[PDB]
Amino acid sequence: KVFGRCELAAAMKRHGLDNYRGYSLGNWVCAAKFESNFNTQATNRNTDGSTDYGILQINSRWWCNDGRTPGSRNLCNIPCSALLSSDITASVNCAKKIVSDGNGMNAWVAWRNRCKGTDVQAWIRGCRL
Ligand SMILES: [K+]
Ligand SMILES: [K+]
Repeated sequence: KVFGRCELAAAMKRHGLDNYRGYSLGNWVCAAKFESNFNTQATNRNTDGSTDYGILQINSRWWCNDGRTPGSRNLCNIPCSALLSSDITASVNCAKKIVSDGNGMNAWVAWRNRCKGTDVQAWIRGCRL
């Protein structure tokens, strides 16, 4: 599913991400924008053999099981395919574990390089929330 901007903002807020670990809703929408362009079916293969899945491009080395990342863990206790669903619950609940791991939203390199320190509120401006 390709979410609209405000549509994704509303779904993220419903699932608890607004100010989660202190990160305002706009940070999460900005991160989803540059990780997946709001596409739940986004995937990206990495040189280490792991794959990034879904609207927040969550990585199989630590967070989900895809059966093809040797040595990896599954800390969110989900198949990576669950991160591709039109329903973002699994992605959001796993993202919460990720952002709680110690480095905050720096776990998303796209957030660090393209969202951090910017006017991220702009990503939810105009939205009925
Ligand atoms: K594996
Ligand atoms: K933090």
